[PDB]
Amino acid sequence: SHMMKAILQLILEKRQEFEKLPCFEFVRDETISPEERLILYPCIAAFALNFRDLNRYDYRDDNSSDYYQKIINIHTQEDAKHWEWFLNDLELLGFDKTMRFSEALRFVWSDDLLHTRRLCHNIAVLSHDLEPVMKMVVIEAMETAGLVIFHALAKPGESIAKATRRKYLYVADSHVEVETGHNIITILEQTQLSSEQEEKAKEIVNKVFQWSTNLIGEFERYVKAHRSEKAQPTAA
Amino acid sequence: PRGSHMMKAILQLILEKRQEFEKLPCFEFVRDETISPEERLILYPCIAAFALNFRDLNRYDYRDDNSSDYYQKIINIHTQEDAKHWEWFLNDLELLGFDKTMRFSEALRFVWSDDLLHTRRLCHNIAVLSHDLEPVMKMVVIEAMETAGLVIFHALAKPGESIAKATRRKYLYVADSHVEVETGHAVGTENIITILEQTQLSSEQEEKAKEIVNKVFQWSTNLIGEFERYVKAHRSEKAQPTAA
Ligand SMILES: N[C@@H](Cc1c[nH]c2c(Br)cc(Br)cc12)C(=O)O
Ligand SMILES: N[C@@H](Cc1c[nH]c2c(Br)cc(Br)cc12)C(=O)O
Ligand SMILES: [Fe+3]
Ligand SMILES: [Fe+3]
Ligand SMILES: [Fe+3]
Ligand SMILES: [Fe+3]
Ligand SMILES: [Fe+3]
Repeated sequence: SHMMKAILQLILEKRQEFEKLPCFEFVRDETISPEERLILYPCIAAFALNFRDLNRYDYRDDNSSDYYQKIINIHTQEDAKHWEWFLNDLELLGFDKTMRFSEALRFVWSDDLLHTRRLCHNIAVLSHDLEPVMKMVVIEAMETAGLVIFHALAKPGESIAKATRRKYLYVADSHVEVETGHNIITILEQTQLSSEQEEKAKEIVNKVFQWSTNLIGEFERYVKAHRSEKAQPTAA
Repeated sequence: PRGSHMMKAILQLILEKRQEFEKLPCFEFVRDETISPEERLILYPCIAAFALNFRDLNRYDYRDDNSSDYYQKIINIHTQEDAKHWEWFLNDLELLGFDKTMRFSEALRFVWSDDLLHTRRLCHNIAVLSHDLEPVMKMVVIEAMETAGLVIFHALAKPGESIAKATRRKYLYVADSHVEVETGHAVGTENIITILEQTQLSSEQEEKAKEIVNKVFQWSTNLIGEFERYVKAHRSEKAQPTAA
């Protein structure tokens, strides 16, 4: 059992199962119009800005002298910028519609977006008392699940971007390329964990992908319940 | 000291923090009847970053319907009442003229504004603090949170009831009825403070209880500071209630 080969293999095993979820088969289906495949886009509003705060305030610790924490801090500086990309594509896709303040509040805190809204909350609770090397396991599992989601979402996104000649930033290949280079993974490959640390790392990987699966399930149920609320992008 | 005396100190510490919390300048502003009540409730939209997070805190973080600990069952009952008040907030939001029409992204940018950081993360910090606590320690979190909340809504009810009387409208969040519900407890349930009064704490429990009380009131103080800075930065965005 060399080093953290078992933990990294567990992440790869969870990733292959996560990739086969029915919501991703729907998003990758080029026989369906990309505007209908991005019906789930407004659901990300309950996550994208919570993810910003997760990287700003929960992962990050600008006062610590730990070298592993400083590498985490640099990693969070990049991920904390992507919320503006979400709001950019929100307007481009025609989902930045006008509404009452309370209607926006009821949408974000809707019971149908519970798992989406509480994903970053659960991650922060899990990672509050972890040592920096254990925080990296949380981040690495989170980055792996996110790359799966945006590798699929970029397919209808780039189709709309090309057809409308607009520059998309969130559901786009440029977002995927930044996430692909997400070094934390090099430290994990060279880190030896104790028996207690390895058991905790397995729990981390299981919880992250279980919570991510719950979020994807909410995305699929939203598409079924809002099958007519397709994206409405404009051409340039 | 004695286990009953170590707990007595914690409950006295909550009262000591409450007396200091009551003297914050934001509360002197809200209680000043020489200032228009519409201007004293300028801070009301700031509560949008808290009220619905507080609902989820009571729904999912405090509550645990699978445990057989009777203290946990009393916590669950207590959270069922507090988890209903978010609808009162949205009720008064519309009455005060703060439920304005806007872009979806503009509502998102408001809730996650950096000027509402401490307001938005208060329930988050409470949930992180209360995740691994035993039920009796969770009651200390709840009791401190309820004490700080009562201070805030005792003050907010003064301009709220003035507007309710002048406009003949039924307010539910910034109203005396909200304060009375928080002061009273559910029928047939045992008071949380009474259970705490009869609880003997260990030396380790007293150390955690002091940290809990200090953190809850410090985070509440940070939220109030954001409310005061918001009023100064948005002095013209007064409430606009309508009459009957
Ligand atoms: N690239 C994502 C980060 C991310 C990381 N993990 C994610 C999961 Br699981 C679901 C969703 Br929706 C997003 C993510 C972002 O910038 O918001
Ligand atoms: N009675 C409040 C609960 C509450 C409890 N503690 C609070 C603090 Br500290 C700040 C604010 Br704003 C609200 C609260 C409510 O129903 O939302
Ligand atoms: Fe990203
Ligand atoms: Fe990333
Ligand atoms: Fe309340
Ligand atoms: Fe209460
Ligand atoms: Fe109470």
